[PDB]
Amino acid sequence: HWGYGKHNGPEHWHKDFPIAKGERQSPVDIDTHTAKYDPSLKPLSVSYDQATSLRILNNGAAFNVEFDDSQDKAVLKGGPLDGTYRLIQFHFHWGSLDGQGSEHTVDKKKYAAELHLVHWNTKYGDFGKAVQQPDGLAVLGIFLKVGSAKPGLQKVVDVLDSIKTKGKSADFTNFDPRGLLPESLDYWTYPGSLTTPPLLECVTWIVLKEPISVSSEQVLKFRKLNFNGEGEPEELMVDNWRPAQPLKNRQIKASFK
Ligand SMILES: [Zn+2]
Repeated sequence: HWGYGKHNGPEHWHKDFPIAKGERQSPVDIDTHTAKYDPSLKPLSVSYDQATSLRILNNGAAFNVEFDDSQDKAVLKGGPLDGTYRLIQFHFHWGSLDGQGSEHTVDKKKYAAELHLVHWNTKYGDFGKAVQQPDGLAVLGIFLKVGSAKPGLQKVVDVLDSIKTKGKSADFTNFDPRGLLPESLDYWTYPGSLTTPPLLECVTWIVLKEPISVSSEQVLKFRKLNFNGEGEPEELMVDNWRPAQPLKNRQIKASFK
């Protein structure tokens, strides 16, 4: 099955998922000089005050913090979006070393990690129907650099020991994702895809310009997770990022000058 090893990594995914070579694949390099300011773009509206986290799961590709999405509790609206998108989960991608780990890049710069807050368009009723639509998902991407600790991340870091291996989960209630946001909500946006199989071309990407800072110790703990299941040879969950894909016939728009 697909993964991030030498034998099953991103360069192999097209054999099972031919859309991997499609016209609107993610992630991409964000060339800052070519992204054009679009004065028609609105401020992003991030409404997470009533977010209800439930569980954290190691799915063998990353860890997901899952939310109750049975009602409009934590929603993303505005920005480039038409309509209301409900938060279902967040997860990260990260590297074996601080100099790599992000999926998007900025003028070819790789950050240490990248947070994806995944939201689905409520007009399609459920996540499964949403991923079949070109405007079905909105993913808020936030870069992580290593420096000062991010206090609002520590609760996530501290539970990781309990979900070391694929298939493990732990209760994870009352987590406030507002603690993972940077100060500014300035962003780039473009149409793209899921960055893991099935690689569906159903995502409006919104990537924040301002990275958050996390400490070396925080990200070191990410790197102690495992891709493997319990009792299997240990494969550290590191370098779980898909590299940048061709931009093709797309324009990246900036919300800021
Ligand atoms: Zn992701």
